[PDB]
Amino acid sequence: LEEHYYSRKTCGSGGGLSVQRTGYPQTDPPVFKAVNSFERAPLIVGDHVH
RNA sequence: GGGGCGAAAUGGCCUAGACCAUGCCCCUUGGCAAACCCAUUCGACCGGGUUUGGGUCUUCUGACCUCGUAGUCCGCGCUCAGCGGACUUCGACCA
Repeated sequence: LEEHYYSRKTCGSGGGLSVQRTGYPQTDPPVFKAVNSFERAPLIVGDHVH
């Protein structure tokens, strides 16, 4: 989205000011590809000293 | 100098008792372990002096290496290092 004021002026008669606000949806490349993973082994043995 | 004692050795007093005389108990603190210096056979030779000695970051409070001292639950499992590991405390040149 991007707004803009197409502010035009008339010929040699009057002299008024018009804002004329308008927007336009603007494209863009995709967002990052966040990655957060983790792999490990299961579980082995209960002994502690070894 | 500083204290202690009437015990403990005896003598006065000496049912008992508490004090006395000589009379006997301690302090004159102590130790650092390293590195370097002189004159010369122009080092061998004993003796002396200087820099360090738990240690840094803000050695201010307070923490970061290390340990020492204790009390408490503790694991009978979860974590890549692994592990046996947790929390709270006081001290840290040496007798």
